[PDB]
Amino acid sequence: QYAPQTQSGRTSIVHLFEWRWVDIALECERYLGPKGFGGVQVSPPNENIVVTNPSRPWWERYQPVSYKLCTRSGNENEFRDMVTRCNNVGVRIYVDAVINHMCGSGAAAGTGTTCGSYCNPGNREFPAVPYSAWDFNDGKCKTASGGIESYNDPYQVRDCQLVGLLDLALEKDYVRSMIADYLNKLIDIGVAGFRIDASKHMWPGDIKAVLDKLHNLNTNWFPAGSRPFIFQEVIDLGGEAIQSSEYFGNGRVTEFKYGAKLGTVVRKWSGEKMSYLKNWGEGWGFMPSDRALVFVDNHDNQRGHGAGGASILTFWDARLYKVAVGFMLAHPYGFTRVMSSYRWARNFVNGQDVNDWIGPPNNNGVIKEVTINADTTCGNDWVCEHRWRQIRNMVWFRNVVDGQPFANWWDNGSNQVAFGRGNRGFIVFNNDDWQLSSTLQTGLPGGTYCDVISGDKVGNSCTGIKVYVSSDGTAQFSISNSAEDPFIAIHAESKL
Ligand SMILES: OC[C@H]1O[C@@H]2O[C@H]3[C@H](O)[C@@H](O)[C@@H](O[C@H]4[C@H](O)[C@@H](O)[C@@H](O[C@H]5[C@H](O)[C@@H](O)[C@@H](O[C@H]6[C@H](O)[C@@H](O)[C@@H](O[C@H]7[C@H](O)[C@@H](O)[C@@H](O[C@H]1[C@H](O)[C@H]2O)O[C@@H]7CO)O[C@@H]6CO)O[C@@H]5CO)O[C@@H]4CO)O[C@@H]3CO
Ligand SMILES: OC[C@H]1O[C@@H]2O[C@H]3[C@H](O)[C@@H](O)[C@@H](O[C@H]4[C@H](O)[C@@H](O)[C@@H](O[C@H]5[C@H](O)[C@@H](O)[C@@H](O[C@H]6[C@H](O)[C@@H](O)[C@@H](O[C@H]7[C@H](O)[C@@H](O)[C@@H](O[C@H]1[C@H](O)[C@H]2O)O[C@@H]7CO)O[C@@H]6CO)O[C@@H]5CO)O[C@@H]4CO)O[C@@H]3CO
Ligand SMILES: OC[C@H]1O[C@@H]2O[C@H]3[C@H](O)[C@@H](O)[C@@H](O[C@H]4[C@H](O)[C@@H](O)[C@@H](O[C@H]5[C@H](O)[C@@H](O)[C@@H](O[C@H]6[C@H](O)[C@@H](O)[C@@H](O[C@H]7[C@H](O)[C@@H](O)[C@@H](O[C@H]1[C@H](O)[C@H]2O)O[C@@H]7CO)O[C@@H]6CO)O[C@@H]5CO)O[C@@H]4CO)O[C@@H]3CO
Ligand SMILES: [Ca+2]
Ligand SMILES: [Cl-]
Repeated sequence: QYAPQTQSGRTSIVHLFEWRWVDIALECERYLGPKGFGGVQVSPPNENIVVTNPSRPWWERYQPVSYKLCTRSGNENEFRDMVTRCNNVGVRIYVDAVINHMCGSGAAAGTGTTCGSYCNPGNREFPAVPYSAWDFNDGKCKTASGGIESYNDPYQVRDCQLVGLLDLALEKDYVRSMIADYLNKLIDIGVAGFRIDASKHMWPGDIKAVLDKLHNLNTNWFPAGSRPFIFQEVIDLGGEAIQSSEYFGNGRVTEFKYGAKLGTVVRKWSGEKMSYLKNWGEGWGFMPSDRALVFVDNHDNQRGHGAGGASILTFWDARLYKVAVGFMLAHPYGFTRVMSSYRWARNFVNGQDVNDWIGPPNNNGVIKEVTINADTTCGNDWVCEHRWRQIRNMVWFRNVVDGQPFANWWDNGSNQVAFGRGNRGFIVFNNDDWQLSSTLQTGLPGGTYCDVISGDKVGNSCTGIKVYVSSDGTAQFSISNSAEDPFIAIHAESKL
């Protein structure tokens, strides 16, 4: 449940948010496999309701109507093809499992659904599963509105409707079994694990009873007896009634404190500074490393009013975002997920983006293909952060240094910091408003190394900055505060 089941030596996954299955299959072969990525988190592959007010938002995909594999990302054949092809080049697929609820209680009855299934939300009828009224928690929720009125009461949080979504009676074996049958179909197809959506809104015990029904992973790609990787979405920034430790028995948990705090530090808000990161990880009150799934932003909080609020760093804030993603990927804490986004027209009204609903790039509702430019960037308003040099090389950095201890920390008492990973990697940051120019101990063997932030090692040369390390492990690092990327990283595989 805790082991990611990636190929040996691969240490991150990427959220290819709202990508079509055919484009993910191609990306696995032409890019993710060759560049050392461990796997992909995909958008929910099961049938959802069609929302027309507003027009096809991203979040319609968190409103299930059946477990048929039929969505705007593609159909069941295309999903299978993607899983097979990705696994065949060593890139695992992790599914976003939406299991707490079905669609909105206020939605109209009919067949406005991604595969044409019928449903009647008002009467709690979902004949394509099938579910009926007694498979929901309406009788169990004690609030007058039927919704969550206080997050201080763990019963309401779990038994009542999250933003009006019909809440499944997860205590019942019939419901646990219908969900297990869906997840087991995906496992047998070749999926490696699951994100469990909205885990805060289910009882840890109910989740566990579903997980105990799951198959071992498919032996065409995994060793016999392998269990699916499980990571649960629980938002707990501390001082809440529900704690992320309640879920540790089932698998890993999203550590949302990580991006919220790192965002604040890198922006230098609330008196925070990078020198405080010396004891990052458990030292900051975070969950144990072997239970954590970490990330700078996710698909919800990149829109600026989720967990972390305005502190969250995203691709819109590109320069600081790269700094935060770089720090994350170099630091040993947690298992890392990299975000991959699309661009939308932000429209702020009272510090609130009123266009935060906008769905992926589309022609009249049909998701646009991911086009690849000659310079390796993406077209059609797909951002492709995972293709940015600074991000892809730090993904490789994490592979190269896997297993090596945190070492050789240095700071200037303010916002210049450095550290290494054993004798295989070293990274240096300048987030201060003045020049960094210092000779630091790197822990690496003497030689000339390419900086993998400003360039690449190509043949026997570097395309960006070169760092000469003395026989005693020291090197000079010079970084201006006006550098495009105010950080440098070198590792064992970037040595000439
Ligand atoms: O009246 C025009 C409208 O008619 C039809 O909408 C149906 C819809 O198909 C039904 O399912 C139902 O809608 C329910 C929702 O199911 C329920 O969730 C809730 O909706 C709230 C929304 O969730 C929330 O986003 C907000 O909606 C805003 C919306 O974001 C704006 O974009 C704007 O919506 C306009 C649409 O963009 C436009 O296409 C058209 O919509 C048609 C729709 O295509 C058709 O299927 O006009 C609307 C209105 O300008 O404004 C809305 C409203 O502020 O808030 C809503 C409401 O709380 O509740 C609704 C109502 O039951 O019923 C409608 C028919 O009323
Ligand atoms: O496909 C959905 C569902 O649709 C229909 O259910 C209707 C039904 O037509 C109506 O008669 C009425 O329900 C009746 C029952 O007919 C009657 O038996 C009794 O309910 C009791 C049951 O005898 C008892 O077993 C229990 O039902 C369990 C059931 O054993 C579980 O399997 C699970 O039910 C699921 C079914 O397995 C599944 O096939 C389908 O059911 C059809 C059904 O065939 C069809 O007639 O879905 C349901 C869940 O979606 O859980 C239930 C709940 O425990 O419940 C009681 C024992 O106290 O009396 C009711 C009168 O309400 O209305 C339903 C619509 O809800
Ligand atoms: O149609 C359903 C729903 O779909 C979409 O919800 C998205 C949303 O865009 C994401 O931001 C996220 O929602 C998070 C919240 O960020 C998080 O805070 C929490 O939700 C709590 C709210 O923070 C809190 O304010 C309160 O919500 C009230 C809410 O103020 C009321 O307006 C009412 O909700 C209605 C919405 O106004 C209406 O638009 C629609 O909901 C959409 C939503 O617009 C859309 O973005 O219908 C509901 C009808 O009730 O009531 C609730 C009180 O229940 O408390 C909630 C907790 O209930 O958690 C959510 C979940 O992640 O993700 C969802 C997609 O799931
Ligand atoms: Ca629930
Ligand atoms: Cl998440």
